[PDB]
Amino acid sequence: AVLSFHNICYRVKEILSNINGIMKPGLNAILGPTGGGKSSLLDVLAARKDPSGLSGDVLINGAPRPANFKCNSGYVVQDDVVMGTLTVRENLQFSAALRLATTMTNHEKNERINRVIQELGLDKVADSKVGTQFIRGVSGGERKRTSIGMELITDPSILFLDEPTTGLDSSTANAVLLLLKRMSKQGRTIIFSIHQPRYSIFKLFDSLTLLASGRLMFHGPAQEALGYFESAGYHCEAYNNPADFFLDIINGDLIEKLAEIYVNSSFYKETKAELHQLSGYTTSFCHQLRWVSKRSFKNLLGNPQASIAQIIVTVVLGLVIGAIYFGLKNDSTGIQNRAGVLFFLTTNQCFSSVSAVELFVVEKKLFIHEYISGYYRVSSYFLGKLLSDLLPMRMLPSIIFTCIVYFMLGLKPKADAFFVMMFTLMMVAYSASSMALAIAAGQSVVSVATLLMTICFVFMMIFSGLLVNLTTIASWLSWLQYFSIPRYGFTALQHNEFLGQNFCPGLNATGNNPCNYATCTGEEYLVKQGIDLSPWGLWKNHVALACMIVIFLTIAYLKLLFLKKY
Amino acid sequence: AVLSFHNICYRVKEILSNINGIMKPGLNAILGPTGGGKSSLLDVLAARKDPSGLSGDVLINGAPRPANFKCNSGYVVQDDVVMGTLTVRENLQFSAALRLATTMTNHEKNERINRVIQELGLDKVADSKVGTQFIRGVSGGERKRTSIGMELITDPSILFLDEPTTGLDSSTANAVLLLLKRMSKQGRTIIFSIHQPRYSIFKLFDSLTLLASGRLMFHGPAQEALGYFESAGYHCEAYNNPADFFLDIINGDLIEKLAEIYVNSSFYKETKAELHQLSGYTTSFCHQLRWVSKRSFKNLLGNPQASIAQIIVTVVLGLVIGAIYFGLKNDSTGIQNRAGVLFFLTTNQCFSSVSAVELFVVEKKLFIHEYISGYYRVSSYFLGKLLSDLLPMRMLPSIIFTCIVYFMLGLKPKADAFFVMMFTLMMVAYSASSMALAIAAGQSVVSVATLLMTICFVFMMIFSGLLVNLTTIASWLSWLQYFSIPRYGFTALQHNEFLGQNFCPGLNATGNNPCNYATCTGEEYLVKQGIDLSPWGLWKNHVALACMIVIFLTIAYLKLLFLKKY
Ligand SMILES: CCc1c2c(nc3ccc(O)cc13)-c1cc3c(c(=O)n1C2)COC(=O)[C@]3(O)CC
Ligand SMILES: CC(C)CCC[C@@H](C)[C@H]1CC[C@H]2[C@@H]3CC=C4C[C@@H](O)CC[C@]4(C)[C@H]3CC[C@]12C
Ligand SMILES: CC(C)CCC[C@@H](C)[C@H]1CC[C@H]2[C@@H]3CC=C4C[C@@H](O)CC[C@]4(C)[C@H]3CC[C@]12C
Repeated sequence: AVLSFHNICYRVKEILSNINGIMKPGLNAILGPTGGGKSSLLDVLAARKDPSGLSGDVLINGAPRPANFKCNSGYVVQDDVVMGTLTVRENLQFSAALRLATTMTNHEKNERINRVIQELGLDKVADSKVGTQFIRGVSGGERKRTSIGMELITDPSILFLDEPTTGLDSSTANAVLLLLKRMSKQGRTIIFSIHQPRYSIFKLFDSLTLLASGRLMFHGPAQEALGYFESAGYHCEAYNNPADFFLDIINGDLIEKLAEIYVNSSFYKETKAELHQLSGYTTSFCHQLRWVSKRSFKNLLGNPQASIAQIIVTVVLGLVIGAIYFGLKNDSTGIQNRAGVLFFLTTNQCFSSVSAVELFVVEKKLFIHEYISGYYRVSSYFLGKLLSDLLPMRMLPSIIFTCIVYFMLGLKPKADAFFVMMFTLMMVAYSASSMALAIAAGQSVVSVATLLMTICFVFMMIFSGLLVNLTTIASWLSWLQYFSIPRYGFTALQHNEFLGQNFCPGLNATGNNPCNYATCTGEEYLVKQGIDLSPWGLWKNHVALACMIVIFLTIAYLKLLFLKKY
Repeated sequence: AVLSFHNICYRVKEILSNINGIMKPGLNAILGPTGGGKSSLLDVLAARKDPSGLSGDVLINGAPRPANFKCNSGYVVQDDVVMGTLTVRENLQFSAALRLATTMTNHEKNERINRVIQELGLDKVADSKVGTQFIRGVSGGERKRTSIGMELITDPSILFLDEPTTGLDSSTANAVLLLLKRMSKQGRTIIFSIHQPRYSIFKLFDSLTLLASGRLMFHGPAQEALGYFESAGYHCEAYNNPADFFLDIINGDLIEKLAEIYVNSSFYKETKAELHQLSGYTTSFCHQLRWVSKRSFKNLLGNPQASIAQIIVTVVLGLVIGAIYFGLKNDSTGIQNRAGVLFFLTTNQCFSSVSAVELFVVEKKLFIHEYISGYYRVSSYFLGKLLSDLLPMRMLPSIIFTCIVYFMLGLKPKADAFFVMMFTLMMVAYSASSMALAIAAGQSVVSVATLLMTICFVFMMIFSGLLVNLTTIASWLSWLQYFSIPRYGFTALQHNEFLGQNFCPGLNATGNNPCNYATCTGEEYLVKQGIDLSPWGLWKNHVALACMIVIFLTIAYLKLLFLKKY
């Protein structure tokens, strides 16, 4: 299975102008600087770029590239897109779990996992965690092998590598490059964009194609490259590295004048003659939903440095709130006291979900690469992570909260009120996380995602039934009370709270009482806040919060789905 | 003026083990990998490392290095430590302004600024801004020249360069390296740690010293380097770069076995013979305070992208608060309304000073390099930046705040109360910025500095006279009300606010009124909050905030002063 390409015109400014040539089923390479069209060529030959600006055709052994070309052809990304806090065994099981289980059994596909672990030579650390900047594990030289080995389980005919020696301890860099020479013995087409090979792997090159500023310099084998520029006009004598002299022509010891000599060279004309003669999902839904939810859950308690950080600051917050309000009295200092704390617990939960923005952006390149390679549909990924790293995570600043705070105060001595308060505190937390997830899903940096959300949770903090008394502002702006998350929190936390008790000792003020502006009963206080006293009015917020969840989640589901993934 | 060095033993593990050798008043170089003792040698030869682990001696032309060796010897740092948003002219004026004005006039030192701009060749873009990742300006090839030219105004005998070709568009890299060859024609000792020269500047090397894993490989001139390893055992034939073959011996095509041949080589023995024969502030305070305050002030409105961002979100916040509370009534819904907003304005100002942590950490390497080179004392830098980027910056979320909010509510229709509220809102803002400055000065990353401070401004948010009613909690924890910034805000903002008005229409409740729990008068409300009613009790917070400022600023002044600056 060979690749070939003819007259590629690519506009965003034409970035890939006049590229054409063939490959060989061996070890191909893309050379040149990073400023040129070197990296942009390999993306278009791997169908990574969009076909909008594409004009030329890529012919694999004469046939055009089919729709599932990206399903069968692995593309190793430049950075470590391996999961850092996972075992290398189950790291390799994951990519095997979504591309292959349509027909074959589990114990049928187990053998090719054990096959690719030995031809990679990765049985040595096969039961170790990979390692990241947070936690250690397997060394960085074998992190690239895990990226390469991950894309070998489904059967490849072409294999791509995006800059495979970017900072790989060059004494260790050669071993993986010999392995690709060892991988090409089966017939794997290895097209990579290598960044400055010195001389060692430069003699083990089967074919090469050097580019500069969007212009083809030269295509040909490495044994034919040394005799080229000596017959072109710039000499490369002794103590002059070949792969670094070939870029010295565009340093200027002009930009197109070197590229013309290749047209009337004895390399390009016979590639045109062979170009002219060749010119004339897969896995079930519930199988996908399990496995991606298995990964992030294992990723969560594989690195429990930021998960248990939220638990401890919650348990210490609840004890501190419990130590502050250790027994709340029904005196005149009750209303300022119990509406104060029940304000605080919602707007904590609305604000402590600032750290829900790091859910789709710390693994965005883990999402774009795994979606476009064909692992799963988007709604499988999105439903997978929510019930794995938003549902069990944001369910315990809530049920851990009430049990440590409601018994240290004695808010309302019941069990339904203990069970409705526990319900709504996890309901705000699911909302304002998703609100923070809505305006942060499908972005690259967390920077403007935190600044935009935090200034949005201030206007929600104002309209919350505490700092305003919403009934008193004018109706041309009091419509903004509905566009606020913790108001639905604070109302629901108050409606189950002011129902039977009297903040008026020594007197009773039900219907016959003089001397108003008293606010003795809480039901008198609630109409000062204008809260309706119906039992519908309690659950009116929860459906309003539940419909706040759905519109915020599907706009996040839209934003990942309509993401420019090329 | 030549440098020499003998038997350097350096422990943190011995990192610089057995280094010795001489220099030449020309162009010296330090070679090897980044993993070795290459970068750590140049720091010790520039007196950048601490002399704690140092054992050997560095002899400059036989004399030991004096105390003000660092005053006369420039050290160019690896990254661009030039000020990005400043003009190249005034960028070069700055370093001239602090090292030279002790005797000579301003118009005497102006000539050497015009002298070093032409021998650098930087008159072409001399009136342009430098440029950063935020705003453009002079291209990145001439950013390194501005770092080099900055350390030339005071007269150098030795000049250091920390890795001067780290990503400098290698076609442009040669021009600055020829300039150092052109600079060495005067007699400037140029010792740099160059990272992988290919061949071009490798022939323009006067002396070189290659190191590996803390072991000296070889010291000598570049013309004597090519004949070394051919007479040592590993051959470097044609199409083999010399500077990359010299590191290939430690790749292994062992770690000390190559380093032994240098001991019985004809290079080291005659350097020992010459080593054995050589073996036997400045500127006023107020002149320093002006110039550093001129720099950051010019840096502030040189990049007014984040300065005017805070102004607009302030003016839009004040209009929104003004639109919400457009006329606050003296009904029963006054106390919840006016204590609500006056809670919000303090805890905004306490929280909106989260962005004061980026004051000593976005330019920390701009501080360590400029302190140790001898530009100023620390208290000059610390008093310089506060009245330039904390005092005029955090004075206008306050006086811009009251004028847009006090007239849209009519809080207390006076002019003293307008002038005490404007005073205290800038007093909280100066406090909680410095509180955020205290636990962030002298750190490298803003990450744990934001997480620690924001969870600290929650416990200050609770004990604030709103969510607690501080008089009702037990005295074993109510001592924590004093360790909270905006309580002093909220009390002082309330004491000038509840003094003459009555939230009790149709009745008067001064001393003769039945039907308690009424809170008609505000002075009755203040003793429900337990605020003392003395006019001392108003200003009691401001001195408590002013003494909060001093202890937080001098712990920041201590933290910069006792910083490990080696
Ligand atoms: C409810 C406690 C609470 C708050 C904030 N953050 C938290 C974070 C974690 C946590 O557990 C509890 C938090 C926060 C932030 C800000 C303001 C504010 O009132 N609060 C309150 C005012 O407005 C601002 O600009 C902003 O600084 C936004 C950055
Ligand atoms: C795109 C973003 C802003 C959508 C915001 C969602 C909010 C504004 C929408 C979604 C669901 C809606 C709520 C669902 C139904 C009810 C119950 C009714 O008795 C009061 C209005 C109320 C509470 C609606 C108010 C507006 C609402 C809360
Ligand atoms: C190291 C950090 C925690 C220091 C914190 C500064 C605070 C806690 C210190 C510094 C200055 C001190 C205040 C200065 C004087 C007064 C006025 C007095 O009538 C009440 C106590 C009060 C208000 C002090 C309380 C404690 C205080 C506020």
